Amino acid sequence: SGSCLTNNQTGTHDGYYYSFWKDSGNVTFCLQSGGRYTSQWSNINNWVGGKGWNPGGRRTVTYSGTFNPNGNAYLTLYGWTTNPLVEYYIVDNWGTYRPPGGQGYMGTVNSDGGTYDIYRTQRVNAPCITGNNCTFWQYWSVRQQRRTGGTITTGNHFDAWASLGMNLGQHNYMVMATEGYQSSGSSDITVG
Repeated sequence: SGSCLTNNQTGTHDGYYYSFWKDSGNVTFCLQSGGRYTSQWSNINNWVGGKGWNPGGRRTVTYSGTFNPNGNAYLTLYGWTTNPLVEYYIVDNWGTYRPPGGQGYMGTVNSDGGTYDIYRTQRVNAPCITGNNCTFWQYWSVRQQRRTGGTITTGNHFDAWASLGMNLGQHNYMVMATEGYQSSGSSDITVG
């Protein structure tokens, strides 16, 4: 049994941690069975959410499902660390915009049968886990080719990032998320 959420919320469902956040707009985030969740969004500015773990860390994440963006949206492992404060992404799929627009390219890393471009970008006046209006660095791993489903060996990415001076702090949550920006669409993802 699961409920569909329309307001920001975090918790645990069917053994999996989940985080659902948006600054404004309409998103229906449904807690399906096990590690599954579905989402449908529209009339939004920004939103991100999914099922996963808290805390995150080195892990072989397995996920599957569908991703149907109508504009700008990402299908990505998403998490945070503190001290330092970092927002990280391991993007497997995207819509009309491939993040982060090539900004802050650092190199590449091979993992789970694919090659990912690595980027590091800074954010300002942005919401973060420790409050609102924060500034912090974002670490990115973006697949060179779109994919919807497979394994994501987080350690492979964390290590490449570290080698490039992109160090992580104490792990907070880590989920297989769907993110949207001024767009609409849907997703159906099961994590393990």
